[PDB]
Amino acid sequence: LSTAILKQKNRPNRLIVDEAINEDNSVVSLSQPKMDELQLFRGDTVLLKGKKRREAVCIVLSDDTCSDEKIRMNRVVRNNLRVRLGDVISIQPCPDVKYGKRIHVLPIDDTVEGITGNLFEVYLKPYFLEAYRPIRKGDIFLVRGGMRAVEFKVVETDPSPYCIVAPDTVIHCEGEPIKQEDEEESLNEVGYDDIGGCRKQLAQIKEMVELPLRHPALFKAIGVKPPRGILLYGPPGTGKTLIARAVANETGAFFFLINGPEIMSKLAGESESNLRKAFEEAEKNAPAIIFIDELDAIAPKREKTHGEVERRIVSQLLTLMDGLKQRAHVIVMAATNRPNSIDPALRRFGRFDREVDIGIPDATGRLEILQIHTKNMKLADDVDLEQVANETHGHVGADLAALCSEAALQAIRKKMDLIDLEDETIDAEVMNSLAVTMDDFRWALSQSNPSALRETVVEVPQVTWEDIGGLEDVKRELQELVQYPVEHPDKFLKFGMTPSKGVLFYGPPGCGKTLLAKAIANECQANFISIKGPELLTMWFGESEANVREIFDKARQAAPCVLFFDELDSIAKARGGNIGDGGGAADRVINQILTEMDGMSTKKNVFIIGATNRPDIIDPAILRPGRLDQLIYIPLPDEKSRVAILKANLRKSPVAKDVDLEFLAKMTNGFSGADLTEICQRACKLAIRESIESEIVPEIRRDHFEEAMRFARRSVSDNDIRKYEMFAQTLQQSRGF
Amino acid sequence: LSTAILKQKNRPNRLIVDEAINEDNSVVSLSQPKMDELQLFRGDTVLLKGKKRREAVCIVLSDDTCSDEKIRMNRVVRNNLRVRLGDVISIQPCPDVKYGKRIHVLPIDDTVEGITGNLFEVYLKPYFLEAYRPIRKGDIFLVRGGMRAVEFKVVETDPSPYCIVAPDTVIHCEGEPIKQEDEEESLNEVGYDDIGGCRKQLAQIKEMVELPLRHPALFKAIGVKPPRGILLYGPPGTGKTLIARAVANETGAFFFLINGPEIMSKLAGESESNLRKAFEEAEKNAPAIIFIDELDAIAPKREKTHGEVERRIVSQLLTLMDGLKQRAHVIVMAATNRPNSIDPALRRFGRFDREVDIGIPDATGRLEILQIHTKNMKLADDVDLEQVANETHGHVGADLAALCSEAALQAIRKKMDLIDLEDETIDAEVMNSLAVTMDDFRWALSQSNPSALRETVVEVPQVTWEDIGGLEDVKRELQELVQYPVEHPDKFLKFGMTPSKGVLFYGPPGCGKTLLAKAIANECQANFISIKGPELLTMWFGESEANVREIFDKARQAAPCVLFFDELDSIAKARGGNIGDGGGAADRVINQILTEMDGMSTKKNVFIIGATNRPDIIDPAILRPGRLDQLIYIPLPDEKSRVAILKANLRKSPVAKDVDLEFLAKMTNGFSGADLTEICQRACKLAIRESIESEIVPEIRRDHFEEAMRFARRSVSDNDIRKYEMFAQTLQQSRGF
Ligand SMILES: Nc1ncnc2c1ncn2[C@@H]1O[C@H](COP(=O)(O)OP(=O)(O)OP(O)(O)=S)[C@@H](O)[C@H]1O
Ligand SMILES: Nc1ncnc2c1ncn2[C@@H]1O[C@H](COP(=O)(O)OP(=O)(O)OP(O)(O)=S)[C@@H](O)[C@H]1O
Ligand SMILES: Nc1ncnc2c1ncn2[C@@H]1O[C@H](COP(=O)(O)OP(=O)(O)OP(O)(O)=S)[C@@H](O)[C@H]1O
Ligand SMILES: Nc1ncnc2c1ncn2[C@@H]1O[C@H](COP(=O)(O)OP(=O)(O)OP(O)(O)=S)[C@@H](O)[C@H]1O
Ligand SMILES: [Mg+2]
Ligand SMILES: [Mg+2]
Ligand SMILES: [Mg+2]
Ligand SMILES: [Mg+2]
Repeated sequence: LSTAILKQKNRPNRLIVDEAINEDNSVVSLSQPKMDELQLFRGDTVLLKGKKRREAVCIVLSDDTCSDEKIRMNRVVRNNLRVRLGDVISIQPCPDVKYGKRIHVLPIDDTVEGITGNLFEVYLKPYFLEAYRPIRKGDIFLVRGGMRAVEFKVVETDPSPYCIVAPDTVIHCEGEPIKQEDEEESLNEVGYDDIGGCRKQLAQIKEMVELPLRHPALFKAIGVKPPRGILLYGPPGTGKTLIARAVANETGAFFFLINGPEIMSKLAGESESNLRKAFEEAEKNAPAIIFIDELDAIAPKREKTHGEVERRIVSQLLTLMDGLKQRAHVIVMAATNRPNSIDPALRRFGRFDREVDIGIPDATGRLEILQIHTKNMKLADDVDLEQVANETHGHVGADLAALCSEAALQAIRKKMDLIDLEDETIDAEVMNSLAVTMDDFRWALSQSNPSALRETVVEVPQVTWEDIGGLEDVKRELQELVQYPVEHPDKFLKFGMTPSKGVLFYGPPGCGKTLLAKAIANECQANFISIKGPELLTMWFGESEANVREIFDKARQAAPCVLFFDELDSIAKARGGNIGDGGGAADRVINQILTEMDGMSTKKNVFIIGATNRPDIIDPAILRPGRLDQLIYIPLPDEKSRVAILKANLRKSPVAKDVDLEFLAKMTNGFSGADLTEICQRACKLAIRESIESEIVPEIRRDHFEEAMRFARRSVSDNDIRKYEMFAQTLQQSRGF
Repeated sequence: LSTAILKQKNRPNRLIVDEAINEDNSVVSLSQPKMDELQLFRGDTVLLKGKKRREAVCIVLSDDTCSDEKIRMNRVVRNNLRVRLGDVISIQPCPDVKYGKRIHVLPIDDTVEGITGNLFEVYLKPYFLEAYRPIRKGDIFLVRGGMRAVEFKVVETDPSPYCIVAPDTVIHCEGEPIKQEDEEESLNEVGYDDIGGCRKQLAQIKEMVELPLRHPALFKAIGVKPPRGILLYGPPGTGKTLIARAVANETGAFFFLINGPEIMSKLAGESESNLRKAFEEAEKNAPAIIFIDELDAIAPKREKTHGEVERRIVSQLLTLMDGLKQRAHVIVMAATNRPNSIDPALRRFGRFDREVDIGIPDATGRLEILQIHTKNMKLADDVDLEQVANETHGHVGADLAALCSEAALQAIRKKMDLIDLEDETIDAEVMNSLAVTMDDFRWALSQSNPSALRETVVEVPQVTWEDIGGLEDVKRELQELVQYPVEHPDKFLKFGMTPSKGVLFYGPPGCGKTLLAKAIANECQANFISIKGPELLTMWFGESEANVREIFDKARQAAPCVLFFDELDSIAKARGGNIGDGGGAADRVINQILTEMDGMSTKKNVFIIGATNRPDIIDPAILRPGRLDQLIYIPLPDEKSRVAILKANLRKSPVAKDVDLEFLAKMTNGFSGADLTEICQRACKLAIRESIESEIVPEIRRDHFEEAMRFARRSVSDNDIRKYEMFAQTLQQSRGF
């Protein structure tokens, strides 16, 4: 019901199509009930448009060539004047459009190449086929007694509609044959189909660019301020320039690209004139889009700058963006790879308030990027893209293109023994029959160094409740504090209470403190930001107080989301504990966390998990009624839950039938979950060794698990069990003394 | 099978050659089955090319001078128009090539030197020898009744093929005799044969430069993006300019060298025009290579710069490299000695993504450099290059050239008593009979200070399993966790488990904590990066947070590789231990190691070793299931393994026969391996003293070892043995409390 806007169905007119044996393109397909509900105006001419000012003409009411009471669609139209079946016809009445001076005809191929002679001897014959020299906007017919592979590039035209040319005007004939680069750089313009992964941000870009420009009166009638400043920020190489280039081609607005280094490459004084002219050009036409690439390169912070020209550039840009009123209809957007260096005077209201985060795509997101990038190459049958999307983790849009290039080149290397190095006249059986296989992708995958290993990884984790063995007590409670306030807000609002925002995890180490948070994030279909203990201590030492500011608000922007603080023990380990150095464990970072976690409003859905295994050195400041008041104890797995833990850990291994899990679960009493995983890893490693020994069968037998128990190592002592139990019954008493 | 691409064999046409007594060069060697499989076109002329536009002509079908049914090859062609036997003939059809204005003949030697007279009296006689003035592209015959040592330098020519000159054109005759420097600086151009050691990086350079330029259509057919930015980085003096100069001479592309300081030597404003002209010159010719030497000198970081001209230069360079599309076919490459000062805006995608590491060569690598450098000098019979390669450790390409220069000059000093200092007319018996001997090399080797002592040393270590005595338990296990996941990935992938990445070494000190890591690195044929304890503490104090970033990723780039953290005790010693100053031992560096070691993907083959001898002060954060979960105990050598330790330590000493190893191994119970090495060192030192005493025999006798036992010193106390045993049984319990 909520997602019933993208669908378009329940209309008994459209039907599925498949491959048929009807390839007769003599006449185009029409519809008899089409004009029956429309009131057209006839008598001189009709104004209509198709796609990219390109339309075809045919015969009208000259049927009776084949059998009626049927329909068909040829597959021939997938290479010109068409991108796919299911294109909506867009017609906008707009007379008096841009016009050139005059162009009649120009030659490209038949200019000087080969024999010329008188030139009216070779193409005059294959022309008289019932056509009185039809002149239109792309009416070209295919007639050839040979290969039927003739094509001439005629793209540039001054008119949108048809027109009648008039005599008594002189035309210059000083043209020149052009190369293929200018046409290829224009035909390969990207659009909304060439971008994948960032399916969410494109909705915002469309709703905030296309809507105000296409319907200016609709926004004025309801009285809404159109956003005129959009800043695109995120990791480098995610494709920030690609959306900017895509939104320009699909809109009828005048696009003006402004580069960052290009502006600074000019001399002193001359650079400001470029910005002034760029704004003036966009101002005199109402549909105009201004994109400033790499804003940080031209608009740095005024508190760190050294040159006086940069300050003048920033001041000029500030004045120019303030001079734009609502009658300009100019949407200024910019892209940068670090939002932190942008001058704060630009990111405030009226200049740049609307911000779009281009984050790192998921396995689903990068799968579509791979499918887009590999759409032009030739792959084999064993080519599995979602696998490669799975193993790739920190890969961004440009990383995938580099990986594809490396995989393609590795395929080139395998054929170097047959392809001559000096002879350039290679045979034609090597440009087509060779495709990229799995050895190529797997080889190139091992030595790929992505540029996106350092940011926060924003997912719904893949860890579900199946990976966690036992612990049925905590599964219900963790749901009761996370899912209820987000699924049924009315039930909470009726009682007039405040849901608790924050849960602390403590207990013996290696028992599921991280898997629980990942599982509770997976089921809620929300994001998951994990921050480790030493991860906070290294990200500070450069004396950077603003580093965590873009971390806390990131969770708020990606609502709903959960915040995880794993390995909290190491954070308190830097100063000790109850006495520590001389006082508590609340060092520089703990105070930061406490100060910022108080500013989160209750009406939000942001949620925080803290996980630690050192309750004796934690400070009372963390456990406040409103920060981490929920204290949940994870006990050691007992006889009943170890079977489930082992079943979860053995889901991917071909375990035998004669092995008894509950039998080997009965003297593994005083262990933890991490100990059981290590036991299983040793047991399966013994299987690998045995399997490879006999080669000079690959199943985990009973003896493989029997040998592991003798070498088993206990991770928690008897004193620690009692100590954990005695803290678990009584923790919050630590507050006060 | 994997390395079957470099070989070229199984063709019954080529055979080995040796020194023969046939030196008749009247006719060249041909092949009768050569045209039998080729369909040539005859009737006017044939187009063909040899090497460097130089070919020889001879008589055709004028045989019957000697016996047939045999073949021979003269040794005379090793000084001109030839570099060696086994050169492939390269022929590329390309008409209409670069042409000059006109040159007929120019005199060089017979211009004004000596007697001239009428000049048509001395060389007209020795010319009429059945030759109707043959004019070609290097058809010179040797005819002289004297020494047969006549040679004139004719190198510059406008045509590649033969041509017929035409009259009715005026030719200027205002030439001048040139010196020998311009010809020597061009004939000594380096190539792929003048560079040794970096055999791996040259493959990447070739595959990423020569392939896209020689076969532009092959890459377009498969749809692969050609790399247009290559950055060469590494230690200074490794030869970064040499590869740049070598790749230009062997390619037919237009090379444009851009120096770093040369650009900045210009005035304000005039420097940008040089870059603009350099790019414009390369753009109008499709085959073009642009090399920017010392990029850091012209493209520094914008956050540290002071002048405004440098920022404009960086912005201009950024704009220019962005303006290059695929139709330019221009590959821009650059070299720098510090990659860290390069502006981050240049090292990202689209400008400089493809990076080549020119590391320090090995003993094998530097051996080839020595062989290349000494190929022009005259050495004696006792000259052993691989020895000198062995003792040289931190020596780079320029260090070896300096060492050779010093060794040559030391040879000059030995003859100063006979060579006159003021008389310049020295006898000819001192420029040839004097060669460099071992006293020269050994003398110059002692006072050589290399410039490459400070980086990370990336090898496969020379320490093998033979150097480690006993410890048969750890040898199998260390293999079972390193070699199996890299040799049989399918066996691991079938069971669907995660191999453990990380092994911690603990135990009594001086027992083989470093030799084990070196041995496991040697057998895997992988790299080995060793980082010591205090080595991390000194590399920090300058408040440099980016220093270790280029350390961790270096191991990933050189896959497979192992990471070693030796002397971990000193790192934890700076803050104490369980209580320490006030808390744990996890100071600034430990948190860094933990944060970065979590980011390594499982699918990689990077592996980490930690070695320590202070398990009581280690913190629980290191021992996490996924960082260093593998805990291996190295016990003290018992009675059985001490014999092997002594045998390993005595492999290079001439040990006598009457000495009994197991007899002296029976009361050396409570020692360690380092104690046995020290015992053997004292025992052999006593032998040196005895050998030199009697001179005013050189074998280690029984009494030499008997005297060492009395002076033996124990390194581990009884309390320490029990304490180590009690921690070894129970370590991981330290996690939690
Ligand atoms: N979602 C995507 N789909 C397809 N190609 C993408 C995508 N994102 C990036 N790319 C490719 O990545 C390359 C570089 O794209 P850019 O837009 O230049 O990256 P960026 O995020 O703007 O950062 P920089 O500063 O420009 S490198 C191009 O070859 C794009 O085609
Ligand atoms: N309930 C469980 N069932 C199965 N495996 C578990 C369970 N709890 C933990 N593990 C395993 O234990 C290892 C680490 O799990 P974590 O949840 O990170 O442990 P932890 O409780 O957070 O304490 P540490 O200090 O991080 S080991 C992984 O290999 C998990 O698969
Ligand atoms: N692999 C090598 N083989 C032979 N000579 C080498 C090699 N590497 C360096 N050299 C010599 O080292 C000297 C300097 O070489 P360069 O290319 O200038 O060094 P570099 O690595 O470029 O660093 P700088 O900044 O130029 S000193 C020359 O005499 C080279 O012949
Ligand atoms: N198993 C062994 N066999 C022979 N020599 C050994 C053995 N173990 C150590 N040594 C010698 O001991 C010395 C130092 O070896 P290391 O492996 O570096 O000692 P360690 O265990 O790392 O502890 P320290 O603190 O570095 S001495 C060298 O001279 C080695 O040859
Ligand atoms: Mg960009
Ligand atoms: Mg955990
Ligand atoms: Mg240099
Ligand atoms: Mg050592």
